[PDB]
Amino acid sequence: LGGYMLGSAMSRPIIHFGSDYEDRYYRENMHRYPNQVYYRPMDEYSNQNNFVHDCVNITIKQHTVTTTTKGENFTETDVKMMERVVEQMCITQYERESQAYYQR
Repeated sequence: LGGYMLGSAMSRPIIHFGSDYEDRYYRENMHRYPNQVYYRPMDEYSNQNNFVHDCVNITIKQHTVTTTTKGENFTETDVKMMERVVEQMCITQYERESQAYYQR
């Protein structure tokens, strides 16, 4: 990283994968899942969808480095389940920061 920050910690979402097996599969592991998303302040860039797509990729990467360095390596399906959780939180943090963009 460098230049990034970490936003407010929020509720680890129950994504519905449409199989309650998968919902609960993440849900058992959800203690280890990320609790907050890495983000950046409102410089110039903002964007909706592509900024989330970056915030996702960063937070998953920083899992896949900083947590995987700990001998805790993910698999593709676990990464995708994280991507969803991180996306869900990040949609929210963006929307929240956009309320203070209006306050400027």
